[PDB]
Amino acid sequence: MSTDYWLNFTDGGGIVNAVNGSGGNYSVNWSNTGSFVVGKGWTTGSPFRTINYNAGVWAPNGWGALALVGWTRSPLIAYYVVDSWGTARWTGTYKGTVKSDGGTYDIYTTTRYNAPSIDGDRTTFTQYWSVRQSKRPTGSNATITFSNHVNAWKSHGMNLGSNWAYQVMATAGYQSSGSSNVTVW
Ligand SMILES: [K+]
Repeated sequence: MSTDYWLNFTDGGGIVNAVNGSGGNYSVNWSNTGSFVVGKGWTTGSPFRTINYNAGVWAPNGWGALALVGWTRSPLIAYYVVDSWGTARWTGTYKGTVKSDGGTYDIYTTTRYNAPSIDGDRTTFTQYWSVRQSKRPTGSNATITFSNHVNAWKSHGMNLGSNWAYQVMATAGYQSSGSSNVTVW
């Protein structure tokens, strides 16, 4: 279905001027921030959804990421499919690769401790990552066939929970500046 969810989260640092645009469109102007995640998407994620997006502007300056971001409960797990970024070194436990939507992604797993989640301000949870091996071109219609990622993660025993929460094509960052404009459908 078309989008029905607006995510606008910041830890409070600097400027995160997030604009809830028409329909699935949004934009973000950010500068000297802390952590933040912003985007349009769906209230209930699905492992079978094909996410469409067009990033008309993608201009991160620092640690910023253009990524599908979502959650399950039962158990509580955060997941990320990163298509582009500014300056970022991907590091940590490495599980393999998945090919999807004309690209190849590296699979990582991490843990966050005493951090914000959909369940509270100080929670501990596993994170599943797909990170594109090269930055995806932007400005044209793009697809994330999320089922390919779910299935690849499953093949490494990285199972998602049964109670699906939000699923957003996000702009996220950490102590950085930039601008983005993304339409999601
Ligand atoms: K709006």
